[PDB]
Amino acid sequence: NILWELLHNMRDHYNEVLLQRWVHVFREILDKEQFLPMVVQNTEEYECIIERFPFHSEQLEPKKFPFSRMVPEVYHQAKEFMYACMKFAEELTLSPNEVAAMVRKAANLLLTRSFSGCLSVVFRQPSITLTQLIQIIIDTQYLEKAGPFLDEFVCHMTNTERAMFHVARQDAEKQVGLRICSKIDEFFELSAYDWLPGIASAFITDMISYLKSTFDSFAFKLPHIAQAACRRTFEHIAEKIYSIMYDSTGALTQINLDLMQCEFFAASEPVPGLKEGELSKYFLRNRQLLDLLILE
Repeated sequence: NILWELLHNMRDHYNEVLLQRWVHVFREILDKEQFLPMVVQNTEEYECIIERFPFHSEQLEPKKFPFSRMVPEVYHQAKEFMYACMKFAEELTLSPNEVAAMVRKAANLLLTRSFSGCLSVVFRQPSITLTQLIQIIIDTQYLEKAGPFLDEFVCHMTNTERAMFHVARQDAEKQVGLRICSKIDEFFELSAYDWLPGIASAFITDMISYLKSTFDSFAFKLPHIAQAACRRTFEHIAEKIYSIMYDSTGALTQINLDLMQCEFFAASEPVPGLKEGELSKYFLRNRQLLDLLILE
């Protein structure tokens, strides 16, 4: 059916125009504001935000709003889209409940698919630092919480009676882990075991500091994602160390001091909410092998 395939293409195109529009607001916010939380001290700005995006107030005094400019911008764009659709559906002479039904479904499918496609494309970017990614994750949570006002908008506009920006708590973890793991891989590039005190390798120690300092920055905000990235973090460290042994007494006791540092770390509660030797078991096999290596 040529007419059906034609409708299909129009939809794919519309989705594409939306997806590429979402991507454009992301590049801009990364370039102009480096994806940082919106901070302001001037009512003629605070409300300038409160009006563009429905957010439960505060009164007190960087770091102001929990979210970056992407949130109001995206919310606004979704709103303009819904408006367009109702206006258009009304021209096709549909009744108010038919416009509210149409819009609510066609719009929440297009916005949902197109924003999802955007997120997918933006996570693939190296320009996106780990801090910015966490920002994007919480940003989408605030948009998620604004979902209701959007539905009300349709109800009000049409004078009608009563998972769009969601980020898979699973793809968020993968994206977070990859960055934490690649950063981990860089520290391991500073390993010189085949070369030349009873202390740990400076790279293990700095990695641990970076890890402690990285987990603290977003664990209180994204607890479950943090707990997840942490499990993946230690798993990956466990494998980098194993890969090391897989390739001169003084060097054998350097790997030992390095694994101990990682073992202490695992046993120090880097992130609240796994608490019992969960992280530690990632190093058992390595500790067993190492010990079996030292007995030679």
